[PDB]
Amino acid sequence: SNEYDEYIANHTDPVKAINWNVIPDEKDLEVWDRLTGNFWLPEKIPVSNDIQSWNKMTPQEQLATMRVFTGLTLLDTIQGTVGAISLLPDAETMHEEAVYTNIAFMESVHAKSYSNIFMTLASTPQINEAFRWSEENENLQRKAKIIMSYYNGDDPLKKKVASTLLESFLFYSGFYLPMYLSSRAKLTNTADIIRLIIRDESVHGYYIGYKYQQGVKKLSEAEQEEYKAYTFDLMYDLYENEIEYTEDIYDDLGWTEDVKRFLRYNANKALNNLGYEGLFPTDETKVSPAILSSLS
Amino acid sequence: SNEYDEYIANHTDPVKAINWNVIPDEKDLEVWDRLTGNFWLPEKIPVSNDIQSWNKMTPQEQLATMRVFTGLTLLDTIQGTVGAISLLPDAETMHEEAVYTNIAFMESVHAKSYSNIFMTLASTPQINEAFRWSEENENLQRKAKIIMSYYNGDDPLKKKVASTLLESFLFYSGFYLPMYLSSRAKLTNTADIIRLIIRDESVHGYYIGYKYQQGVKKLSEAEQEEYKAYTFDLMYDLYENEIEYTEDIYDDLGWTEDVKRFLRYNANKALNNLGYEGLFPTDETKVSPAILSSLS
Ligand SMILES: [Mn+3]
Ligand SMILES: [Mn+3]
Ligand SMILES: [Mn+3]
Ligand SMILES: [Mn+3]
Repeated sequence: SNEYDEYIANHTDPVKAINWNVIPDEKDLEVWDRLTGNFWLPEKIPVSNDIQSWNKMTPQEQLATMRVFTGLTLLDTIQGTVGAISLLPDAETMHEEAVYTNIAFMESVHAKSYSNIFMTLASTPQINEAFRWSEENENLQRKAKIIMSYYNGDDPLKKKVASTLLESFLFYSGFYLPMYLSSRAKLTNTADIIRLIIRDESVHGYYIGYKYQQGVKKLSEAEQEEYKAYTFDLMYDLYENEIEYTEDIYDDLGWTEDVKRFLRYNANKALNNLGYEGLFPTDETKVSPAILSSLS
Repeated sequence: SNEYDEYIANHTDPVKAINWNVIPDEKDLEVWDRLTGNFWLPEKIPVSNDIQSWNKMTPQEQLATMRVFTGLTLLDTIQGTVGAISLLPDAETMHEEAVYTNIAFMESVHAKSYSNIFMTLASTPQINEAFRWSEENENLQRKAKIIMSYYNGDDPLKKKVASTLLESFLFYSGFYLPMYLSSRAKLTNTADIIRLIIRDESVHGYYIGYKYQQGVKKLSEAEQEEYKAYTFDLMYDLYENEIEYTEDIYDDLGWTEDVKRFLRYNANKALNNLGYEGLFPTDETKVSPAILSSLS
């Protein structure tokens, strides 16, 4: 008699090894190859060349930078240690599971990258202040716990919706500030780290959104419209919360109206990644041209 | 605004962002830096240069290669999609959680590496035969399910024992075949992939063993003796199962006696990684010098 006897008795199917010689879904390999081929670490960018421009930024500019980036750090802490991991048990293929392990690791790299920027540029009180701020900010804690409630729930398709909205709407909206500052010749090296993150996030939201589309299409037409209604209700909830977050972060700098156009731009893109038309008319999504061009 | 108000009352602590400016355990950063600095993909090695060498191998050498490597594939499929992931919720630091996301990813890299070798060198029936064999082999299924029983249980320390025995004993013992062949100038490019895997496995077993030692030290003497007895019983159980596996894989080739010495060598190292003296006298662990050196 062994402690593992009941486990084995209740698990009679074989444990399987992943076989890359048979690929049920070619997209899994395409995305594996793309994401692994894009591996990077923040140390490859010389953020220390941003010390001059950081020191010339205003107190309001530096405060917004600390808070936006600590919020992003929070999101990718969640996405690497809880979100991507939560998608593994529901994978359609073993190759998709392998892709989620890459995504979890790269989210840790993303999260670390913000500390590399902070440790190079910011003061010790500034860093401590931002982390304590992030733990008490009601809008940031609310968006985090809303997304995590789906990761910790038992509906696989809702986890993929939550993930895609986190990546394509919440995280993408945080790219406003580095892109703005870089188009003004500030924090230009930090923006290069952000572009590496964007190069990953673009693929993450497309791929998990693709998997969501493939899953919901297996359902009845009535069940599909129930998932679409769920998605639109959650999107609008997160958008309203993001409006408040945005006013609080950007009102003093005066960037709020353009960031709100960017929110609507990114909300439509997140819905598109899930196979749905946008919640906003296109002419409400006109973020300034530099921002978009700065993305790449 | 409804679906998650019970979630929040069950989850009242703040969600935290990882902060790499404060490191409670410097080992977490040292291992992060080592493992991420050692990133590799199997396409970096010219395994096609091994085609002539493979073609000159006997049917018995090819069969053993296919079977050993498919069992290693199984182990790292488990380790990357179940094992490392199971350690995250028990982590003492957020930096340790980040490390486990790298380990999970790199176990997927390891697993894929065996397919790269197979797809380059072996025939399609050989590959199919090997994956079906792995699903039905009683010793390979038994060792997998015993380890998984701990990943799926509720005892954090037992997960770390299981993981360290998987890495430092089960996986390491599979390195015999590629090291032997390479010492005989066969499949030498394949052996360079295996050396990259060993460079990672060496760190994984050290680090998770370290975390186990730190955790069991926090316990009373009585509880520490209980975990040590648990560990020795599980090690000898896995050892007996591995003896049978080894006889079946290596008897035809005639390598069995030296592989068994390597089993005891690796059993003692796995126990050392967990803070314990060995189950075998050191003179029972004299694997041939060639193997030890080509390993490294
Ligand atoms: Mn990310
Ligand atoms: Mn992402
Ligand atoms: Mn491995
Ligand atoms: Mn390992």
